[PDB]
Amino acid sequence: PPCTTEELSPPPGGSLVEYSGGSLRVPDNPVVAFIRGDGVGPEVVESALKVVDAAVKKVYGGSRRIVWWELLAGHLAREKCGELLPKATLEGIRLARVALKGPLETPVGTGYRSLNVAIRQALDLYANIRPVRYYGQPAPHKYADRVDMVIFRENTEDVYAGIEWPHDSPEAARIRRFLAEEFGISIREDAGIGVKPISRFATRRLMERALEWALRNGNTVVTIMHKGNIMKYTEGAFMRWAYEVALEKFREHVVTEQEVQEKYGGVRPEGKILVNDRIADNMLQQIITRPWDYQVIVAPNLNGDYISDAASALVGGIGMAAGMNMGDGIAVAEPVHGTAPKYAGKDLINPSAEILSASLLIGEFMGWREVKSIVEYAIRKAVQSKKVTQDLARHMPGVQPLRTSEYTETLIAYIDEADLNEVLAGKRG
Amino acid sequence: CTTEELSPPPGGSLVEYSGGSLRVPDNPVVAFIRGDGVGPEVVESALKVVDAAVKKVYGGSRRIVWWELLAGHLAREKCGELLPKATLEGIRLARVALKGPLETPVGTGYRSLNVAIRQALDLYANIRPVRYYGQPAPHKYADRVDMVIFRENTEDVYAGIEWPHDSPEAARIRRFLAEEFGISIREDAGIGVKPISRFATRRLMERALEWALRNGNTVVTIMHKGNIMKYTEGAFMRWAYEVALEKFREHVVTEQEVQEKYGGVRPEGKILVNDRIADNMLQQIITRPWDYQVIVAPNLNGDYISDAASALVGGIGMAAGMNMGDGIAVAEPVHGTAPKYAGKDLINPSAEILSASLLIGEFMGWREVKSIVEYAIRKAVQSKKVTQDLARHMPGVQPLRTSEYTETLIAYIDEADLNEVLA
Repeated sequence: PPCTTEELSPPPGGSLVEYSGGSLRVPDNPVVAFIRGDGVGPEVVESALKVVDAAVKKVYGGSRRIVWWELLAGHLAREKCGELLPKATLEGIRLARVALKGPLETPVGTGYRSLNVAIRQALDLYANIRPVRYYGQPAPHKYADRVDMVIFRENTEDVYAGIEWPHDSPEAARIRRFLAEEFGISIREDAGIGVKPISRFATRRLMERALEWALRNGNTVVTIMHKGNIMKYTEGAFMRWAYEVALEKFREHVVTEQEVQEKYGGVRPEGKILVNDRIADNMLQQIITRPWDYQVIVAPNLNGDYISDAASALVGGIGMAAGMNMGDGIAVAEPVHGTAPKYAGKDLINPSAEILSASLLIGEFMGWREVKSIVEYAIRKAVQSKKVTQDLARHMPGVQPLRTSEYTETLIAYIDEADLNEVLAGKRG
Repeated sequence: CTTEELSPPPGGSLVEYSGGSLRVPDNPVVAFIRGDGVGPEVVESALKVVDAAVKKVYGGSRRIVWWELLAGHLAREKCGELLPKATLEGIRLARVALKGPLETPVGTGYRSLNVAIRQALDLYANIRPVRYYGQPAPHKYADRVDMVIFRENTEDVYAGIEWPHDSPEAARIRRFLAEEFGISIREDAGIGVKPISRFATRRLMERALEWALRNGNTVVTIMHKGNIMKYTEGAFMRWAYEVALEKFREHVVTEQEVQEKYGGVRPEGKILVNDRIADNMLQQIITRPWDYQVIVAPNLNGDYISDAASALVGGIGMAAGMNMGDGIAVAEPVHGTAPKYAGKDLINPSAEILSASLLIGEFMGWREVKSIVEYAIRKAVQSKKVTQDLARHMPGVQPLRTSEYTETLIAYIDEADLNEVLA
């Protein structure tokens, strides 16, 4: 693994994924960067590589294969390179355009998971994508099986921009003074102050990727989650700008709820994606009450975070939550969960989240749809056969849980002995 | 319709708040508003169900003097103005009131009339209890959802401080931030301001703690997103803990103290005060409902967590709540006017009823009333005797029009083994 730029060298037998025009060009022997990360990262990452390779080999008869290229970040970069996040790692991802990473440990004294943030910002990975699916595991939601969503979250603005000042700082006092004198606005002297920005530019690019995802996956509904009745010029504007870019650039593929009832017989015109919106609080209540009415959810930073987390709790998949941050022609997949130190190196951790992150990177972003299908099948199969790691064996009395390595081997056996005839029913290209 | 045109009805001995405690007679005056939309109906049902319950649990040594007030459409037709100055001070005097959902005043300067009301009386605490009444729910653990959300309802994102992206005001603050604070905001971005004060946080937390002590709650959880908004949500959390240890030391313990000074188990005689990142909190009421009771949060988070919990127990339509200030409180349902059901004798009145119960049984100390009100509602559910809103989820069950359902609850209240309903 590389510590410097000159050391950057994609492994033998692979070709770089390319981004020309507005499309990703994926060779059959694509170089894909991977970062082991910290805590359970190495374990779950190595599990993901094995499961995906078996998946790739199985569905494409060996004509395709990933050439994994290791890059370093976290404890392994500190140990080998003397630093947590070498420039060479960021340059490497930008070169490969696609990478799988394990969770990273947050440097003491820095802003939350700052390393993930530094990576996302350096590569302009503005879209956070969190799919939430049910794999048959025990869940607290009676309608867990009816939860099949994907959250497209704007990941650069909102209160996450970090614009805020302590209540007793001179800056805050200055801002309070400016607000009263210039706008006659009164804010208590003992109030902390935060600023919430939402832009047309960030909203449009996010909505566009979401609409493209919908077309790619054949989704029939895209929902804008916002609290526009309270925050009119931030969240309301977000909703407004998202609707606009939809009609402006996807006019022939979309229809709003208004147009559905108005211009049509209140019925769905086939081939058209319904683009609607829901006030955030109502949205939370509806995924709980009628999850089947929702598929793709578009939201600004904070609402996106809350809605995807709640959804994962409903399907019993908090620990299996997969994710990916995408920019233009570039993406980095990673599980939602952290480094889980209490399980690090014990061969006990559930690798599903990291595996599904890989599946998300290769099956969706890279287009190898069949890979995703065979992977989700193997997982759903393992859960049904109760061949799972201890976290899932919680609601399975009598079940002898599997170690990480054994769960990996179990998924690979389901992949190899799988009947593609039906497993790949209506998905190909 | 005016300040002088209204006066306390005969027999009512106005509820009075003095010193550090409320004081209510046995014939108190409790203001009330029919509101509008399905309001009139629901408020009606609430009135009778309450009295019935009141006469049953107290034999007859107690009664409420319902003093009517106007707001909404039934004030626009008699007073000319939606919210008459009387209806407000008529509440400030009564100290306690019940109301239906008012209509959104199109063309005015307010989001809703409830805002003007709460702002006028300084009802800074939005209290939403969430309980399961046996109805069909999406949550496998609906029955384990028994919480009350104390939501700061005057600050945060709800203060309405924001500016359109293309407004000259936006441009001024944008240039002000970049120049004096090196902060650059995109020219095409709307800008909102989020304020969280020590003052507002403290009084909300104190009200929550007193509520816990008064009602025997053993857990008070602070919901915040302090890892992202350190100076607003994070400060909110720090200030909540701060006033807890400062004015309720003897009655509370932190999770850290539980671990270091106890075998990792909460001392039974003390209230556990802990905190949960907003995301974790949303997940936890879904995964471990039974580990939470009283939830304290800023305006937005409080709105979200209470709304989610209500959906879990299948009680979206019957979510009750009240706004409380210093010695004064106005209770009402969360749901709106729902015009599509106005005057059609169909809307579920449980929310309005549960609001009165929250007002009389909780705020006014008449606990017995709450006990029997909930007993009846749960009895109705465990008998398929409910309005259409819930019937649609019960195979074969016939929708008992609002009126029918109202009588059923009262019928259950009259005939009841009070000696066992209470324990």
